[PDB]
Amino acid sequence: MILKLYNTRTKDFSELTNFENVKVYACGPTVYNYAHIGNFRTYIFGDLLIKTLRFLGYKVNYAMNITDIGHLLTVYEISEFFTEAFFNDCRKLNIVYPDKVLVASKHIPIMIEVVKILEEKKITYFSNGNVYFDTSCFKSYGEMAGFKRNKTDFVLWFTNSKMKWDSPWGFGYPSWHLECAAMNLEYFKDALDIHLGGVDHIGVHHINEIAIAECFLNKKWCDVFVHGEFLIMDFITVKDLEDQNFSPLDFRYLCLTSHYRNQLKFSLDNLQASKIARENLINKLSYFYESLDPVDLNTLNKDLKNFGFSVEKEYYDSFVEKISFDLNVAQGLALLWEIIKSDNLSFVSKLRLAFIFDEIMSLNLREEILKNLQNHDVVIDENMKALIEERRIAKCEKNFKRADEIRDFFAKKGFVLV
Ligand SMILES: Nc1ncnc2c1ncn2[C@@H]1O[C@H](COP(=O)(O)O)[C@@H](O)[C@H]1O
Ligand SMILES: [Zn+2]
Repeated sequence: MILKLYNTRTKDFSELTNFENVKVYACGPTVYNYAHIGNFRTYIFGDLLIKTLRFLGYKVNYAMNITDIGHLLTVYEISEFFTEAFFNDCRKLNIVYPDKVLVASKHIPIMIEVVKILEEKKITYFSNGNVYFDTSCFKSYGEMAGFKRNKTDFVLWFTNSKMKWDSPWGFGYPSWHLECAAMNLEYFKDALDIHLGGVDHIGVHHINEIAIAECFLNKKWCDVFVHGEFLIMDFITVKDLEDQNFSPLDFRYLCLTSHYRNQLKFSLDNLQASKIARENLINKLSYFYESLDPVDLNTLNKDLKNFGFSVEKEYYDSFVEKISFDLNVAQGLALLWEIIKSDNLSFVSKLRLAFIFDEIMSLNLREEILKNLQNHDVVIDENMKALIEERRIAKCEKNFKRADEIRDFFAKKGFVLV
């Protein structure tokens, strides 16, 4: 199945036919303070996307920059501290770690080498202490969106008389536009496939990257640009959300029930609905899982997408169809709830689909079911009294394999045997 996504460059869905090696760049955070949940809506978006490509069978190499420069103790200690915390918040929200993290301060050579090239193509100029890119040397500029020579000219390199680097234009630092563009060009070379960000990058930052890269390359760069819509509040960090007694994954759930091209109206009340819906999901799945016999239970340890019933495959394909049309994970979730409540599926089938959909949803369902069950009370009914005999016998016949298999059945339901 081919992923179809909404491409801002062309205002229609682009088809993604190249399964062998798709390259994805996402603008990363500023690292001068904790990121807020608005930033994480967008990172959950990148996550949903890479996870969907992978789920659909694409091999993805995904890169993210970290801007650790000087917004517009050691500056490095600070940005190092808020770098670890960002990725710590990421782990709390089950956001896949990029395959490559490109740190602006570690890639100044390529940035300088891209300016050198642009200057030799007569595209640049120096004014008021800065090297500017001259956008009129470039008829196409900004078609994706709609002391300077032109309003929309942009800085490439900042200089000053007194974090700083030497250059052919003097000591200075790059603009954020040149960091994103140059780093892509070094890491992915002439060949980005999908470039992500928030909608606010449409009208300045992304078109600026494009200008840099396509003038450098002297050709088409990066066919697909995908943008996520804003999270709107009446800004909040994850700590704030933990401190008000929410769980990170509650915000995750909330991000899941809304397509990436919609604005998300955030509130405590909608976060609360998400917390309850996520809580019921886990409780319902826990009842299903508690109720299993050894043969059904072993089946979920195994190859999940090896379906035992056509009706599972049906729901799997209905799922694929949904996510493959433009990252519609919200309809995926909707589908899981149809599945949970369904009377044409056994308990074991519902869990299989849960565990498969969770490869995208990333709610820790498996491990949330084990935690939920470890908190109910012990009730030894007959079917349990008998596995123990089966076990006490097997441990006497000295068939420790069977004994350990029984043991490992109780453990997966949260029981220990002493
Ligand atoms: N309220 C918001 N909702 C969704 N994404 C946002 C919001 N604010 C910032 N972003 C995105 O978060 C990423 C980094 O944000 P910043 O570090 O503030 O530049 C960018 O991709 C932004 O477009
Ligand atoms: Zn960027």
